[PDB]
Amino acid sequence: SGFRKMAFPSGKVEGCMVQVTCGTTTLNGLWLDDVVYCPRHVICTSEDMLNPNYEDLLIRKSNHNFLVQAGNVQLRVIGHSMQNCVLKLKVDTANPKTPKYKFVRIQPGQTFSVLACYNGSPSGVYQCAMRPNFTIKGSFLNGSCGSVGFNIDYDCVSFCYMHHMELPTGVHAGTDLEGNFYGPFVDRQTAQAAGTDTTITVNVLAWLYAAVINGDRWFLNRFTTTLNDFNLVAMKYNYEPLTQDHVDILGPLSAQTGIAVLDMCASLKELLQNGMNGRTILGSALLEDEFTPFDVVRQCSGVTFQ
Amino acid sequence: SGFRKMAFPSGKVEGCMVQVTCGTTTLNGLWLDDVVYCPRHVICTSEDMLNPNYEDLLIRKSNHNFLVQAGNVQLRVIGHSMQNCVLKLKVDTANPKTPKYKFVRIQPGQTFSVLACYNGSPSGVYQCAMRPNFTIKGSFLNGSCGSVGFNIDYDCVSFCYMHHMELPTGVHAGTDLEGNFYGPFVDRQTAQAAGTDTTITVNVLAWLYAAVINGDRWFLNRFTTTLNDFNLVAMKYNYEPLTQDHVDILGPLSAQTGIAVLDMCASLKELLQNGMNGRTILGSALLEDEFTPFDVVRQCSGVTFQ
Ligand SMILES: *C(=N)[C@H](C[C@@H]1CCNC1=O)NC(=O)[C@H](CC1CCCCC1)NC(=O)[C@@H](NC(=O)OCc1ccccc1)[C@@H](C)OC(C)(C)C
Ligand SMILES: *C(=N)[C@H](C[C@@H]1CCNC1=O)NC(=O)[C@H](CC1CCCCC1)NC(=O)[C@@H](NC(=O)OCc1ccccc1)[C@@H](C)OC(C)(C)C
Repeated sequence: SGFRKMAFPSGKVEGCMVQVTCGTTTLNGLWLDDVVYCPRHVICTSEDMLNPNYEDLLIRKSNHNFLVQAGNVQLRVIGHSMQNCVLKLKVDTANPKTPKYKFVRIQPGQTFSVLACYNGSPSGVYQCAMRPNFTIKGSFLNGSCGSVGFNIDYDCVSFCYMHHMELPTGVHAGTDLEGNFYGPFVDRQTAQAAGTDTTITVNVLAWLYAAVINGDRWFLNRFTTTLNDFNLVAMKYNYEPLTQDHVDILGPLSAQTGIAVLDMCASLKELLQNGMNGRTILGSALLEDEFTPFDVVRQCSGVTFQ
Repeated sequence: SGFRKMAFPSGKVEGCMVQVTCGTTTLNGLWLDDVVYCPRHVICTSEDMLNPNYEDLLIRKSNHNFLVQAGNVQLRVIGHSMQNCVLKLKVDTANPKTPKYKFVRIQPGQTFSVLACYNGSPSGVYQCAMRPNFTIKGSFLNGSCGSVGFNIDYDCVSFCYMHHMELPTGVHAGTDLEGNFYGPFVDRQTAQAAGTDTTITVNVLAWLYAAVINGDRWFLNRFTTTLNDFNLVAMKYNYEPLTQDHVDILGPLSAQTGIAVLDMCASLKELLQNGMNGRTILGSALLEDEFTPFDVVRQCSGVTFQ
């Protein structure tokens, strides 16, 4: 028993991190087979950031302008290309530590582990969710760009996030590994802001199921609710609407605990209406929304990875 | 910016995990050089657990009774010995992925990352503290024994914890890597209980410094307090006493923020007296005590590891 913010083991990704240096800018890159992926604003200078035209900027670069360091080893760039907001540097050496991997673009609400890096060197790993406003509440300092977010399924690494920028409220924006930003953000230093966020309802419900699996039942009640009446209360508290698809996904957790999904909804409704009244759930005094139904089942049942 | 429960990258430890099978019992072991470390209750059977005499039990075992699996590879045991509550299986092959490492026994209050494993396969990584009552609030299911807790300093892995048992309140007990339990617990299935826990004062203060580094100042006040008067209020709220050593350790964080340690204490005093009044600190509605002063500096300044 117990329940923790659990990240995936990071070793398969650690063996892919490298340093990419161009001009006066150093950041991280991801080395898979003979290609190194990194944010295209590495080719920007301190005066290009305002409204850069990356196509102009890139046609002006030579291969030898890109300095790629993998440990104590320099890789030579033999080609480059831009795909949306990511730069792809072809190098003459295939990374022998390349895991099995996919690139996937995730939906708001899904979670992933972030391996935070500086100068191609991993610093720490933590669990994140893509927020409904397509930011992530990360932990990132200067030089962290090019750090990736990821999931693992058995032996396959599904990369879903590369870090690009911090927004004025201290939250973070980035792209999938094909260079498409999550959300309306763009990689130029112009006024942008996160947009109003909401709480991921389906995830709060899964975490309440986790609490029941772990012995916390104080928040349950005998009541039930309809989906309509639940969603009417959720809107008032700035919660994402719950759909029938969400209900269906919460099926396995419902059947294992014996608490119908709509009954757990009735319970969350009273938690929103009455607060927690100085009590905690799974060590939290807040309703936690960064565990998906899959995260709960994974941790409360013990799925491993090779 | 941002602040997260950050674990160390786990790859150096992933390459050391193996499966150890003896009779009807499977658990995890730690393979460093030509030795595999694992909990000695692997040699117990379902009827030995009540009051086992491990010396009796072990002299009755042969090397070929221990089945050690490293991936798709069986290792042959060529010797065994018991050191306190850990079993050391000498195998004929040195682990080529052995990182630089130390074994260290930590003090209550120190934090570490846990790589949770089943059947020698890593499942997830998360950050823990050793609680003042020498338990850890882990996340552990059947088969998780032999999972280790660890810190990393540049390139060196300091192993500090191996998992052995869960206690009736759902918290966890284990040993250092030389087999000495943290706390008064023993590895026999007899009535044991955690003992009264306290909040790690020095860590709460460090986390309040983290919040100031990240832009939260709403909890500060103009007041100050003496150490004596602070400790008188801490005892009342079941907080560990703060010593001058603690004050000294909080020096760097004091100097970087410009908030004297005793002023931050005055702030924590009013937080304990008045609660947080529906506000949050670093996304938490509770006073968080599982970050050390070192954790804060590491994450708010970006220390990496090779
Ligand atoms: C990458 N290594 C770096 C990571 C940042 C640094 C601190 N935390 C992080 O996550 N990324 C940047 O520093 C990045 C440089 C790029 C961004 C794209 C365009 C080319 C330069 N800059 C930022 O993240 C800045 N954010 C930003 O410009 O957002 C748009 C904006 C501009 C003006 C006013 C409001 C919003 C950060 C560093 O700047 C602030 C917002 C002050 C943190
Ligand atoms: C290892 N793989 C396993 C990990 C546990 C399982 C669930 N979560 C975990 O962390 N360890 C055990 O299952 C372990 C077996 C050993 C323990 C030492 C002696 C030889 C057998 N057992 C336990 O962790 C049990 N705890 C326990 O016995 O504590 C002492 C006790 C005994 C009776 C009454 C109160 C306290 C667990 C599995 O049992 C309970 C407490 C019911 C969870």
